[PDB]
Amino acid sequence: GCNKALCASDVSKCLIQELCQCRPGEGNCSCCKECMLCLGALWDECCDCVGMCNPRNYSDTPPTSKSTVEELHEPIPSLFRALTEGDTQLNWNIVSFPVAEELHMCTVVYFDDCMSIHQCKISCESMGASKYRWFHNACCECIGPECIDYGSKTVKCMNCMFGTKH
Amino acid sequence: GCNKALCASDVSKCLIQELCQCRPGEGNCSCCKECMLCLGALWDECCDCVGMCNPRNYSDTPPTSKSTVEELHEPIPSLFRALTEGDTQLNWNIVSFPVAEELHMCTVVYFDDCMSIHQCKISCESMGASKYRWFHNACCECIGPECIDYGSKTVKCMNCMFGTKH
Repeated sequence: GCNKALCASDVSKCLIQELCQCRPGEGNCSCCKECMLCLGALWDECCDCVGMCNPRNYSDTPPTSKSTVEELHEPIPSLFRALTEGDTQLNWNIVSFPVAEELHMCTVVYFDDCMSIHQCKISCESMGASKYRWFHNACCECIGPECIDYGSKTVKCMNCMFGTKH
Repeated sequence: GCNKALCASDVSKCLIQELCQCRPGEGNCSCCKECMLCLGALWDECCDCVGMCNPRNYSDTPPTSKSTVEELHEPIPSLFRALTEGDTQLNWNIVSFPVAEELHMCTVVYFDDCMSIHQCKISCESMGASKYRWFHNACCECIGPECIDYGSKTVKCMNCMFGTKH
């Protein structure tokens, strides 16, 4: 957790001054601002040592955790509805879920085969979608005109689940 | 706009069949699903030619238009408030705006100097932030515990506005 070699010198220096005596983890941390200033440049690599921040290296960042979202210029909502409602394309997985779940209803299209971001924007753009979300596992999710936000965080698109549990 | 060389053959073929006679741009487009099927693989590169989708190359995608958003594991809201409320760090620009504007109040921290995404996550993580948004101009925006969503789309962080008008 704590990087002892980098932090042992400076981290102890604050402790002698008696800073960083307050745990943010439960309750208010009055000293938190003072503790950060005493650490200075080492706060990023040493806030764990004083308990002010989560341990540095414990989780292996799944690729799905990142997604990149852009809003398409000049959306064409009528097209998006027309291609969604009817017998959908096999390449397309269509999910409608209640709007504001991610935080009437929000409908998104999940492309099957994994694709590059630039293709994903183009494919959504050809669909008239208001927005697209690109998971860093490379799953592509077009966002319908109705949807308030960026749609579901779930990597629900078939034939590219790499980056998900089991 | 239209890529004549790729699309002239196939696009005309649908027109002879009398598909793609309906404009999505105003009103319902009944034929839109049929038009896409007739184009098939060329829909991405040729939907513009039939008017079903926006012209291919007209806008120079600003870097700020993309942003990548991840939700931090194990946020520490007390720390985020403590370092925000008081006399803020010069490196940090603190913006509070009403919550749900982007779609009580949402507070975000805009790092000054432009930084890599991995540093941006770490810097937000040391701050206890629930989430971070990284603009592809490389501006970094930590997201406060209060904020419902991913915070402001604006690239409001000082000393890295590259990717914005004028």
